[PDB]
Amino acid sequence: GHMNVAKREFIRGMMAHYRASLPPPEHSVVIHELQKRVLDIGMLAVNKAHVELFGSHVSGFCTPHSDADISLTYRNFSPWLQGMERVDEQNNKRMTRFGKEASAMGMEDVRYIRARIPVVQFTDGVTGIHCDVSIGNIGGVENSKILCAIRQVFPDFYGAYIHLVKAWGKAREVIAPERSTFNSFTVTTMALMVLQELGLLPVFSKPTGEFGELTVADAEMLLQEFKLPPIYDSLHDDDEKLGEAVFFCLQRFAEYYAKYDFSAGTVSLIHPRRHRTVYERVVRRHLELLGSRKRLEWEKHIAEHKEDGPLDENDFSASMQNETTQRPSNSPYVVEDFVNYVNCGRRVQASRVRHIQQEFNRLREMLIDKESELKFDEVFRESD
Ligand SMILES: O=c1ccn([C@@H]2O[C@H](COP(=O)(O)OP(=O)(O)OP(=O)(O)O)[C@@H](O)[C@H]2O)c(=O)[nH]1
Repeated sequence: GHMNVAKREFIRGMMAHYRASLPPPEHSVVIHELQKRVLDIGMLAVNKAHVELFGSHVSGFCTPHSDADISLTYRNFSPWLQGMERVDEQNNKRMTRFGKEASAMGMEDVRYIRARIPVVQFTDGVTGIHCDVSIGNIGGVENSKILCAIRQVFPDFYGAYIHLVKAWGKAREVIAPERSTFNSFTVTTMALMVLQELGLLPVFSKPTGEFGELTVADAEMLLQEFKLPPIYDSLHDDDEKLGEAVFFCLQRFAEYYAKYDFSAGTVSLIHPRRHRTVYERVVRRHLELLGSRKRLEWEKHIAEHKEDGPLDENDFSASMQNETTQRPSNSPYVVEDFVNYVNCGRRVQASRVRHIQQEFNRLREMLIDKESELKFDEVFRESD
């Protein structure tokens, strides 16, 4: 009798889902030990092995089950050489030995994937966590650190919001990279852009990177100073109150992307709503800078390894083409990675747009229009 309580229960259920997903107290020790295990494998396969984690276990937007992204570097590694045939060949020799050593040390389901960009995938033989190892994923490491810094501002606020977006995204196949929809990183970035638009995160409008990209120190510096509205100071000890703030943000998120004009606009944390064509210009500038430095490093390698010379213009051209095809401004979605201007949304196929748009429609309808009918198990119902 005017006694509907759907919204209250939905907020309660969603904050409980968040709380249930959080890694236990000792999880940082678990992940640290995982890093050491992988380093042990690394030290067998390559000289001066160095292992960096990235992805959600670094950002902190994770569950204890979240997979692990790992970046392997070595003596005289250069981020600028990947693409050069001879060095790609060498990186394959490193990953081939890495895969064998990982099997020997007791990693399960080890799969070495031979390619110009080689990767080794496996299930950790201690935790069961799925691991992805690649050489010198410098962008990955850097953007994960920025995301970590963002979360640090108010971990449970940003944490719950992102968690629920992802949980929804996965259930509804909006986050399904193998089905040609979004990956988690791309939707995370999207969700954060809404927070920026709401004044709940600063805009990173001053990238100072050598190639015009946003750096970790750029981000940390802005966030150090950033203030949330004063009300947020009373939300740290009560999930009913905090859940009202996260609920409002989820509403805004759903509505934002059910309505966002992607024909004109991109998603960016550096410049929210920046036009596709301006992103194009930024990309073109970025690629000139990248190309100059790339060629310079290719020459430096050849000077030290003459039998790999002379510089192969065809291969160098192909490498630059690969940089270009990573940053298209005309794909169904353009979601900008702030550390390298890569379009991380580029793989989403035109035929998938309907499903993505429809799921955002459904989410908006449920969170806003049919608020009185809210049921957590319905909103986050697994697709099919
Ligand atoms: O398009 C991409 C995808 C991924 N990445 C880089 O790889 C990392 C992992 O990419 P994921 O999409 O797995 O991000 P995640 O760890 O936040 O997702 P969950 O596993 O929790 O579902 C990200 O943190 C980013 O550094 C990109 O740079 N671009």
